[PDB]
Amino acid sequence: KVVIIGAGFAGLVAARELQTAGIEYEILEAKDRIGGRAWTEERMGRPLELGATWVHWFQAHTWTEIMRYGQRTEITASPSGNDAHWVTDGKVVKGTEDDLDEKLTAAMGVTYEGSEEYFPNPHDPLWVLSDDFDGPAEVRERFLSDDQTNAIDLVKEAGFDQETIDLVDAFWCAGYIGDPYTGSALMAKQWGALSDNRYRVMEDITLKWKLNNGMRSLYDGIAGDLNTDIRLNTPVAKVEHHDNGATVTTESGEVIEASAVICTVPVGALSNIEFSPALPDAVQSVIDDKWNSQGAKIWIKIKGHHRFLGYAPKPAKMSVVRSEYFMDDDTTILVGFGYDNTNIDLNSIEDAQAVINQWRDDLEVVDTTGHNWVADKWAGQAWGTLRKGQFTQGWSLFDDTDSQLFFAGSDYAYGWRGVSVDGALEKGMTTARQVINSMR
Ligand SMILES: Cc1cc2nc3c(=O)[nH]c(=O)nc-3n(C[C@H](O)[C@H](O)[C@H](O)COP(=O)(O)OP(=O)(O)OC[C@H]3O[C@@H](n4cnc5c(N)ncnc54)[C@H](O)[C@@H]3O)c2cc1C
Repeated sequence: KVVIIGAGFAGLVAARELQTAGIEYEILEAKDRIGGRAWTEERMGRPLELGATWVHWFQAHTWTEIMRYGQRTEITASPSGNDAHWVTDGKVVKGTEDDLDEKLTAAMGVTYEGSEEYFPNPHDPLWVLSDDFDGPAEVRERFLSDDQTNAIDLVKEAGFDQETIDLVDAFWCAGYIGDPYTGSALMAKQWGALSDNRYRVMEDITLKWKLNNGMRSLYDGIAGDLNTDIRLNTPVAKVEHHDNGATVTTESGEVIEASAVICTVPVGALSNIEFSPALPDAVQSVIDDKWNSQGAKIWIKIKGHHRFLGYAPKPAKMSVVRSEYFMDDDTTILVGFGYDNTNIDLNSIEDAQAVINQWRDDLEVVDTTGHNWVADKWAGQAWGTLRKGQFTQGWSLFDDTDSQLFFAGSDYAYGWRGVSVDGALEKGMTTARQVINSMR
């Protein structure tokens, strides 16, 4: 009787949790596929992750699923020791990957500042604003101020030179997958807290280990455990929600009565659903503003075998580009992240060549691909990232729902929020527990 909207990782893991508890459920998915913003598909001659790629054993929820579904040894590190190139004052500088990582590491020290005072338990991000907070008032003041400051201004104010500013600009265009200047620095500080406050750990967690058999090995694994068939091609159009239950109406007009609704539709796509009663004003403000998630991910194929890393600041088409696969026909597939989905066509060879031309004039693009999640009606965003003010008055507001409508998804997680499948698996599971505990 529990209706789960969406067959991404949050909805799939919530269904499995309800199944463990003996609670009847149904998953309604708009697309003709499961996985959501995780999507492994053959393109350009090999399986490519069009969304979600990297994992780590320090991500508890993701790692448990890797172990459950047989993928313990089926991980491979992305290429390292690349020849690095970065754009700073309109010019290309060359160096080793170590040289670049050394500059980023120094900048991260200032970027993380305060994380040890804010996040002693990095899974209690709002402890500073709780009644259990016992530190000095200046820590709470700085915490609130940091929600209104972007991560680049922290580096500027610390006196780093233009080269380092341009490097962190590029870095956070990728990390905020959007304009980093509108973002909340508290997001970066919590990533530090979850990464033992070390840049190398943060990159090991978010940008190193890939699944040989893809995210699909995990999402197909969860779906394979479910005893109730997923209803594909069944978009939800309306959710009526009250203290005792809910009523869901699909696009086709079908009415489904529910004891509770677990809604995993991300903010970028919530406007497709009519909520009755209307969602609270503070939650609607977040939906209207969005998340800071307007960027895009590309896969580019070039001739030859090239160990390449490139960084470029806003407003570049792509801000971080790295070699990922060396193919058997003397080509290299590279991944790229850019701040602005509308400034690049992910499937245009000319735009992909323009990306590579940001750093070199001697590399030739032969193929390119990607899926523009921001222009996907059922997503409307890449991974969720925080605008100024959204660390303290954003993601946590979706819990302030008195009715039997529950919001679950990576974007509302306490831990690796938005950026990681770990957050979807966390919040899908704990939202199922909210439903279970209420019924018990
Ligand atoms: C480009 C990109 C790269 C990423 N890389 C990584 C990475 O390297 N590592 C990592 O850990 N994470 C990564 N992620 C993040 C990861 O993909 C997400 O955190 C996670 O997949 C989100 O899961 P979810 O279940 O919360 O939401 P979703 O996956 O968005 O699931 C929501 C589901 O609801 C469906 N839906 C939407 N509207 C409706 C409707 N009206 N009715 C019915 N169904 C509907 C959608 O089709 C979708 O299937 C990346 C994300 C992106 C966008």
